[PDB]
Formats: sequence, C-alpha cells, structure tokens
Amino acid sequence: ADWEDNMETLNDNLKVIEKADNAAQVKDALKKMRKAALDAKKATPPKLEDKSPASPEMIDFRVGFDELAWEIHDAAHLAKEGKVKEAQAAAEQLKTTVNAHWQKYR
Amino acid sequence: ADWEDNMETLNDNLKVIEKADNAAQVKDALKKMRKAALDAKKATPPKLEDKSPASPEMIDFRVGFDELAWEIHDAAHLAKEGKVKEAQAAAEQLKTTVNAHWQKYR
Amino acid sequence: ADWEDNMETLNDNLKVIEKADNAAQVKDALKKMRKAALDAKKATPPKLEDKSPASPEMIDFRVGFDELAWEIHDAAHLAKEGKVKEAQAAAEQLKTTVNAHWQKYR
Ligand SMILES: [Mg+2]
Ligand SMILES: [Mg+2]
Ligand SMILES: [Zn+2]
Repeated sequence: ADWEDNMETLNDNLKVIEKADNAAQVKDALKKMRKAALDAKKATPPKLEDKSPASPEMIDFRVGFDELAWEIHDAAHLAKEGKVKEAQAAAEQLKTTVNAHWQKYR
Repeated sequence: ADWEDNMETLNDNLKVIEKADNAAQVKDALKKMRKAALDAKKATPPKLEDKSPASPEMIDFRVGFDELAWEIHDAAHLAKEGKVKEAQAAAEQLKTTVNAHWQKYR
Repeated sequence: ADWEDNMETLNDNLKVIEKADNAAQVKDALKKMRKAALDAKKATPPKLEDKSPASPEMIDFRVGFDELAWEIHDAAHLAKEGKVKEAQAAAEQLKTTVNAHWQKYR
C-alpha cells in the first residue's frame, strides 16, 4: 500500500485502543498497529518522494518505523499481561509518536 | 549471506515444532527460526539477483523478513506463556508465511 | 546522530546492568540499550564511511543491530519474569556481541 493509509490504520487503532474496555481489544488493535508500522516501512512518504530509496533520509524513515514497532511491542506486552489501563497509557505516548511522524513527513 | 538454506532451516524447525512434545523444544526451534529470519535479511534471493541491494524489491524482501521475525516472536511469546498447543497453531500459520516466501523469491 | 556515542551508551548500560540489584534497574538499562542500538541503525560506522548507504556492507551493519535489539529483547523478557540473574548473564553475552561489533566496525 502507501504511507497515508498506514497512518490512517495507526490512528484508527489508536482510537479503538482509547475506546476499548478489556485487554483483548487493546491487544488486537496493537497487532493492527504493528502490521501497519511494518507496512509503512515499505512506503515512501510524500515529503521524501523526491529523495532516493537508499538516501540517508529513507533510512531514518524506515528506522523510525522500527522504533515505532518496538514501542508498540512494549504496549502489547502490557495488554498481554492484562493491564488494560497501563496499555492505554502507553498507547497515548504512541499517539504522540505517530502524530509527530505524520507532522514531519506529511 | 546464504538465502537458500535459511528457508531450509525455517522449514526444518517447523518440522521440529510440529513433532515436538514439550514447551522447551518449540521455544528452541522458534529461536532458531528468528535467527534464520534475521539472517535471511542479509542475503539476496535468486529472483532479485540482478537487482540492487537497495532496490525497492530488495527493501520489500528485507521488510518481509522483519514481519516474519515479529510473527515468530508472537509464537515464542505463546510458548513462553505455557500455551504449547496455541504456539504450535501459530507455527502452522508461520508455515504458510514461510513457503509463501519460497515461491516468488526462488 | 553518531555511532561511537551509541556504542558508549551500550557499554555504560551494560555496566549499569551488571552492577544492578533489581529488575527495574536491568529493565531501564536494557531499554536504553535498545534505544541506542536502533539509533546506531541510523549511523554510518567509521570502517564503512567509504561505502554507499545502500552497500551490502551497510545492509549487514544495519541487520546486525536488528539482531542486537532482538537479543536485548530476550534479556528484557528475562528481567520482566523476575529472573534478574539470568538477565545479567544474557547481558554479559550482549557485551561479547557489542565488543565484537566495536572491533569489526571501528
Ligand atoms: Mg541521537
Ligand atoms: Mg522486550
Ligand atoms: Zn516480547
């Protein structure tokens, strides 16, 4: 796919996570987030449409999505342990990371 | 690296997992699977031999092995929670992901 | 950022981990190690400053830091389970891996 839809999936599942009631919902939403982040690793953002796929910029873009995958992982750990509130709290910081990323590469 | 046999290693450790009797065997096979997935990140498959290490096709190859490493992780998490049979089910789905990769890239 | 400073962050947190007494200390230092390894994915090491960002050499350099992040992951899992000493042992081997990497690329 392409970058815009991966950002859309990320924010859709962040909203699911805020709205959720139990650990299972958070876990599934985080799985969709990790899938979307790994997918965005394959896309080229609008702002870097003019830069090479091997340019330093594209490397930092992909590594940023590896960092997002690892943060998602930690939140998924909280959700798998059953700590719904702590997972929701972690997801708020994930939202900070996602909105900043969308801001930069919009 | 050496793409050809990392696929062999993943298939053989899936054979190990299906045949396995205890939690320990599946975890060890999953750790060997993660090693093989990450290692395969370094190689070039046949289908991409005339392509750049940085070609978009090559980028998608490497990201696909990140996805495989993350799937393996979920399977290992299950085996670590004490859910040996749930882990073997996850491994069955890994079997579909891996042989899917053998086609297209061989 | 910068490669050698990432190496120094890894070495300092290895020391913190060996001297620590509780799971929280080990977890905090390993999370810092994971941050620094993922960051190092973004740098270019001295030995490869003559190579393309898309070179096979640079690809292997980045994949090695994916491997280091996964090993850090396993140690953090040990620390979360309450196995403080096993996490420290795992960290000693992380030190072996790090000093090998520091030698190869330097
Ligand atoms: Mg920095
Ligand atoms: Mg971890
Ligand atoms: Zn984990």
